[PDB]
Amino acid sequence: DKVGKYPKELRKCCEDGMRENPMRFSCQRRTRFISLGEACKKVFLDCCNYITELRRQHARASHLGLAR
Repeated sequence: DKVGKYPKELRKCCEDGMRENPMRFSCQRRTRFISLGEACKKVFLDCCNYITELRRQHARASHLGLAR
């Protein structure tokens, strides 16, 4: 389609996966603070993994002056 139109609940789980992480807790850890639904958790992990690796790549790039 793709009208993923993930339900609004799961959009929020993804969004929370994408918050800044100054305490440097792992995606998996943040999932243990509160007991989430299976669907929310999956979505939280996928988003959190995505942004974690995206910021690492961005930080690699900046250090090499290939960006920032």
